[PDB]
Amino acid sequence: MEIISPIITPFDKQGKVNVDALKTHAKNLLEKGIDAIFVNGTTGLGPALSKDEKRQNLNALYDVTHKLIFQVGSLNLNDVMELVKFSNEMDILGVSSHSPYYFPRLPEKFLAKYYEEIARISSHSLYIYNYPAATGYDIPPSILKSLPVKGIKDTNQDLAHSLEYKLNLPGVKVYNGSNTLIYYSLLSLDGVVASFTNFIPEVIVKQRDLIKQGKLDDALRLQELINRLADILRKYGSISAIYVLVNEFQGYDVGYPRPPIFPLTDEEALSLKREIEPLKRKIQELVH
Amino acid sequence: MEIISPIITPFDKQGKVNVDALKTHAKNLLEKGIDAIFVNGTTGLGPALSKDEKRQNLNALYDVTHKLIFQVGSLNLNDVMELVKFSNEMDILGVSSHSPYYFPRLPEKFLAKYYEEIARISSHSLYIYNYPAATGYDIPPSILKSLPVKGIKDTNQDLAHSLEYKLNLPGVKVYNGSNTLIYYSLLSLDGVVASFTNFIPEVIVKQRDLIKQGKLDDALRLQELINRLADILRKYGSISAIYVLVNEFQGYDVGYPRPPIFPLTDEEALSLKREIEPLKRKIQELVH
Amino acid sequence: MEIISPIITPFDKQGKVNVDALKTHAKNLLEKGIDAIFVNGTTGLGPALSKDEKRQNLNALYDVTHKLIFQVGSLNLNDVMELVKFSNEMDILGVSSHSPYYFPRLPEKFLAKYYEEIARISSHSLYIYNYPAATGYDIPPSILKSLPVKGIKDTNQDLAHSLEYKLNLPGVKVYNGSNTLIYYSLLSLDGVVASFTNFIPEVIVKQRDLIKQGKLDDALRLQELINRLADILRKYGSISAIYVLVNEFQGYDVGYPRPPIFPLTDEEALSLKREIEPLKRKIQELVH
Amino acid sequence: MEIISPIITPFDKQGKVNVDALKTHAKNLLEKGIDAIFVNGTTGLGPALSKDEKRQNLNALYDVTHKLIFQVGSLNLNDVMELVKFSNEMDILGVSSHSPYYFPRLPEKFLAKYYEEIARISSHSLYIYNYPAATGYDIPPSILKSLPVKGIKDTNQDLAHSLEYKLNLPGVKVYNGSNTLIYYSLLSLDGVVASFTNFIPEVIVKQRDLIKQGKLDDALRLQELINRLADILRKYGSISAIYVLVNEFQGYDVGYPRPPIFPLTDEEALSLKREIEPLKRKIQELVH
Ligand SMILES: [Mg+2]
Ligand SMILES: [Mg+2]
Repeated sequence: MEIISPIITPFDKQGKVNVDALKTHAKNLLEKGIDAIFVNGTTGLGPALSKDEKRQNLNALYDVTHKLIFQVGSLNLNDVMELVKFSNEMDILGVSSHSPYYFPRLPEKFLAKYYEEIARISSHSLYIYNYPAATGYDIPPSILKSLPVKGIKDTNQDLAHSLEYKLNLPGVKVYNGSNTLIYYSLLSLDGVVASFTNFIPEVIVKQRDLIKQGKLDDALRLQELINRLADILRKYGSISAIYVLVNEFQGYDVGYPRPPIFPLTDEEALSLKREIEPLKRKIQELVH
Repeated sequence: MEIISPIITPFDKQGKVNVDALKTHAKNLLEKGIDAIFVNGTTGLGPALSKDEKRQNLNALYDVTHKLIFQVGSLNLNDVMELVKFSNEMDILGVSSHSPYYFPRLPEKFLAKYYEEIARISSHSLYIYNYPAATGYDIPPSILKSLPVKGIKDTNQDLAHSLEYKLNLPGVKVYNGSNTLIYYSLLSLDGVVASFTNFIPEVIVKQRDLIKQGKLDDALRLQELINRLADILRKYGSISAIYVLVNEFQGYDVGYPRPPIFPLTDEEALSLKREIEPLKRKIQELVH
Repeated sequence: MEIISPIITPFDKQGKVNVDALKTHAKNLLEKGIDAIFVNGTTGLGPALSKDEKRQNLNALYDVTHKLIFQVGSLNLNDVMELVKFSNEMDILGVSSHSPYYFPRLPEKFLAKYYEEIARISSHSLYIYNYPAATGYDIPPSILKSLPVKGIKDTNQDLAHSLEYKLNLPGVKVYNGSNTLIYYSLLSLDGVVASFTNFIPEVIVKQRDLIKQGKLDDALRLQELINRLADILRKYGSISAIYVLVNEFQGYDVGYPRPPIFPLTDEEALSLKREIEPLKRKIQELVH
Repeated sequence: MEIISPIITPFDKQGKVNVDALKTHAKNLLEKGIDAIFVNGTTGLGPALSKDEKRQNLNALYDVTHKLIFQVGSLNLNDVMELVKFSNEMDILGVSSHSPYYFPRLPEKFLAKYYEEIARISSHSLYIYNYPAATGYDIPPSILKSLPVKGIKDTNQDLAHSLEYKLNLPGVKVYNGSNTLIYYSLLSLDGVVASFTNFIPEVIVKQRDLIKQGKLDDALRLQELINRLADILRKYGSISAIYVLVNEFQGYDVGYPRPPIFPLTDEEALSLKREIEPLKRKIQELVH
């Protein structure tokens, strides 16, 4: 069971990426048991990052670790290919992309052709990122059987959906991307890519270790606390809340998200910290 | 009753915008009776265009006409503001943006703050572009009541939703963005922003003229044909099919869309042309 | 253009149908221009009515008028067939049914077989009632082309959907069932089946007469008022509000709906009447 | 961990319930390790059953066991209350209902008042049946906090939604109603109400026993097979297919479903049996 972190991209107040904070953050996550870093994913504001910002994120993280999966998706296949060619010359775990997005009603063959082009040029293992609620498309096994897929990150609240890949794609590693299903993924799939690893990494690593010891009740209790947090964060914007919580739980500044993913105001951040306080104590009591 | 065209962005085989073809195309549309041009819209591949590409489209079109609505949306508010400051220097119809997109579950206040920032800096009338099927969000009238909105392009199959803006926002011009509801829009709203104006402009202009003469049956008859076209185009990818039809119907080359919006292959194009031929005859018979 | 009323079913406080009020209500609607009555439809609580209640509704109304379309749907085809055989012996306009409901994931052939059985035994014209938001199924033309369909009531906010039937089913009468699209239906389809005819029949008949005279602006203004009413009624329960409004606008008691379609409390009914007052005056000013 | 069966209602060729087959079937299920029976559920054709039919199913089953959850829902609260008063006289596990259905856009208070009325008159523990895909409504925990709820059957593919009830309603027993999530439910909730218990009860009982022994891999392996079955059944109509499989797997005839839930033709049945045969072998090999 692997615990992969879709790392956040720290920005300063002017909306410029702070690579020092990114490296400090990554080192800490890795020291605490995180198995790999998914760069430029949804939590990392991937689609909001320019071609060069995606590249600079990889370069910065490449000075810290080799355990990197590079997400390269954009709405111009020329730019995507430029990022694949760039990453070919580096020693990373894999290259990834979510499907074409924004435009509705694109024929399925477009999705297929998109991935075939990435597969044709990449010299790295291919990780399909399936996120229907975000892109508007569900990549079906029909298209995946044709491609050299190594792993799939499936963001879907229906575990049966993630499990269907495991069955139809022999040998492919499947990871579910929801924080609210970690316990179930750790008992049925190859791991998880969970946004919450950004601020409670020790908690998620503890879940896997408890499950490895056969202590499921304990792992389920941690999951219940996680699901309560997730429920509180919705009203503030889950990604935006994460920045405040990393500082709260981990003790270092990771800056702010970049608008339209607006940062929490001072009041919102103070309000958030009050709501989560009881969950904090209870989590630190079970994980120390 | 205004007939607005979301003009396509001509690209060459390498994916570079061809601004000469953009000008030739826009000029023909105006001569055929199109009243204004929505620049960098969905049909124009807006979200897939870089900041610079969006700017050059506006510069190019400005030479042809000033009846331009400048769509500037992106997932980095700083780039949006940069385009707004740039357009403040020019004499145009207005500035527009669709809502933030991709990221699901963003709080409503985020959408409000995004539009507030455009308004704060813009010296042009604001045109709100609502396309829930694409962005994942519906901009309710409640958010628009505080902004200096002059126009709303509403791409929604429910005409009552478009009429709702009319009712709740006095003095605001509302245009529906669906090709399949043109007839109804010309009988209730302030106009239409229909992608089919790119290849059958004279048909849509003829519908308005027939309606103004009281010949609704004839206009409705033209709508039936338009809706049959829409069904055929879906299979090929509507935007991609438009590039092929512009050449067919108008006589000049507007190039290709840019992948992930894949161009039709020569086989596909020839297949499309045969399939729409009977409809093309019925069209060119009712619209001399 | 026909104006069909999906008549409400009056109940007393004990949940028993009051046929005298039903007849009084029907006479008034017919005197005011309503062209036909759709019995046991959604507004008439069809699926909540027992086999015998559906039969008694038809018998009672049959003492008032011959212009009746009899909706007979239930989750036991034996009961549906018993109602079709019963109605065969009476002189009415047609027999109707919405699709199988409740159970999700039923194969399309089930819908087909359901209607084929009704078509096999009925000696009356068949009216398909398509209401996807209620049944969970959209009956596609594929199945309708095989059946002897005379008319279709399409409840869908997408007029292009209702218009698609007109085009694919030559000779079939198509009526849209939304109060918020009446104006558009009266300008493109064969009529409407609108719940609001229960309390503002003169208003809807006036819309058609105005459109018949070419006075579209006037007909659109009436539509704007209708859409404002619809928006106010949602919070109370549209069907439940109708009972109170029939009494308000028409001057006779039609009783109450039957739980789970709960009646408005005294306070709710008083609150409703206050909200609609301005719309009343403005409607009675334009229709007297 | 409770394994509950939503028992099918056996009908003869004419559509009359066969209570002898209902008893034979229930007895076999108990002997194979099923713990309780959910009577008149979706799989039991609840909504399609008349008030009297729902009552006779309970009377019949009562002779076999008292571990009965009596589903009483209908679109006439008076009939619901009549069934509740009747069941108050009997010694059963509890009384249940799914929410009001068909009618869309009912206010939330209507759903609350419906359940309040059942609670006011019932002398048995209340089991809330949540099936949004069928009824069109999701019963939130907020409505349940005031009622004396003892159990919740949640048919939802999102396990976090089922876990949410656990977290927000202390002391309430929660069971997930999906065949494709059985494994996960047996590792986190209080049990399952799975329709496949009708034909592969020993498989589901074996999953629980394997889990209790710590053999998760074996239980997960059985889930894969179950999920492959679910895919095959969809095409034929899941409920209808179950009647054919009960005879196949268990050796006695449980008749036919009742139209609109059409029985499989002899050709369809023979086609189903061939398609599931390979899976049946893998099943009967891991479950001696
Ligand atoms: Mg370096
Ligand atoms: Mg009589």
